[PDB]
Amino acid sequence: SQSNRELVVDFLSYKLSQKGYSWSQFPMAAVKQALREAGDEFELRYRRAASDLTSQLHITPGTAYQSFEQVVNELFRDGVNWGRIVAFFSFGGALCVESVDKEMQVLVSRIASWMATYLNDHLEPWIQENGGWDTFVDLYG
Repeated sequence: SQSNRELVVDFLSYKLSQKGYSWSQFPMAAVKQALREAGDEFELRYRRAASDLTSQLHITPGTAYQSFEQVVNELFRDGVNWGRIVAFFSFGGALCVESVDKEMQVLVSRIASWMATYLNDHLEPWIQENGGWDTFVDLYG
């Protein structure tokens, strides 16, 4: 999915805009907006993270996909559900914001790619089995 890709960029742009940073490096609309409020709702409710997750990752430009993958896997240690996909997306957002705080802005489009790879590979199967983003919208939107 180029579609999945678009979700990722839209989510991460939203978070970057929201938190006072640039987003320059860059039904659908209903999915997008539902995911936008879902992360906000998950971040307010938690403040839990990222945790030793971003902690666990300490991203640099020498970081490769596989390390990202290894960390994000801890989220899905009990398999997938809608909440953990919310957290996966909020996770990506936090990692973009840290990247920019460390003056590592190049990473932002990289992190976006990883997220889209990880999504399309490990998450799309479960998502498709449980009703697609339609259901995500029935439950969140």
